[PDB]
Amino acid sequence: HPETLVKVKDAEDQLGARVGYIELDLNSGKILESFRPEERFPMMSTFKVLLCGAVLSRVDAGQEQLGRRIHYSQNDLVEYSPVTEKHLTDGMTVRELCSAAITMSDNTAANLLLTTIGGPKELTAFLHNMGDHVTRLDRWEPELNEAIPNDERDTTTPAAMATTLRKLLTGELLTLASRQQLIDWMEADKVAGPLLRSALPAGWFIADKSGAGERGSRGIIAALGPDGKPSRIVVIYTTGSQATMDERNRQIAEIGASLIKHW
Ligand SMILES: *[B]([O])([O])[C][N]C(=O)/C(=N\OC([C])([C])C([O])=O)C1=[C]SC([N])=N1
Ligand SMILES: [K+]
Ligand SMILES: [K+]
Ligand SMILES: [K+]
Ligand SMILES: [K+]
Repeated sequence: HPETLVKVKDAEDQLGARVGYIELDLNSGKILESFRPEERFPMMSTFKVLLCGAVLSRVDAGQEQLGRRIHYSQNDLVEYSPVTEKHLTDGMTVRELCSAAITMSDNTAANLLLTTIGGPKELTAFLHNMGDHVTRLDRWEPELNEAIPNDERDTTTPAAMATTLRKLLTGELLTLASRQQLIDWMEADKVAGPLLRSALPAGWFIADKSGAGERGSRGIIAALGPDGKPSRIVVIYTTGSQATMDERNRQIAEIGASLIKHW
């Protein structure tokens, strides 16, 4: 609704930085509303959903097992590893690592998972091969969050990300049981509460993944809808703001309040 765009563009004004926004119909793929939808933004941790998509694609292909155990150690740990730092002695399974990566945004979990598929370059190849000729991962944690102005490394566009998320969650790309496991990880959350979830009515479904990086970068990808069933995808990104985390969070939550009101 154009009234939601009143709020999106106000966010860009208030944050002093670009905002990108997409609302898509999940079933049809229709673009319901957008703003800077084909401009690049840093993915930040929103890539972790894509990553676990690529992992699940390998599982489906008999190239990976969700129960396979990976052993790691102190030196592997990178900044912000709230789950993996607890499991050095006895390791974690691939499903446990995707759970940690998506539900907690654990950064070491993401690196461990990235290693399984061949690194960033292979995530990019996976994306290209599913018809996303835009999104690219180039680096590992921590550097992929650096959000350098004009850098295309580690970026997506709102439109590409929304399209790709629709494919992963609902297309023949993954088997049913696996696309369900991807959305189930996304339904769990300990870190995106201040974002769309804070605006979500009782009884509604959401499956999401947030991101935060350098230079004010912040974002979220989500599938949401009423009565326990998702029916739209929303993607919001911003980069370049000098605002506080709370200020960026609130702008995203206010975009969410608006898109709910005008649903
Ligand atoms: B992902 O974008 O969710 C991973 N995020 C990070 O590594 C960053 N922040 O994460 C915490 C520590 C949870 C936070 O307080 O937002 C991060 C990377 S670079 C930067 N300035 N913040
Ligand atoms: K429109
Ligand atoms: K170990
Ligand atoms: K221990
Ligand atoms: K989530």
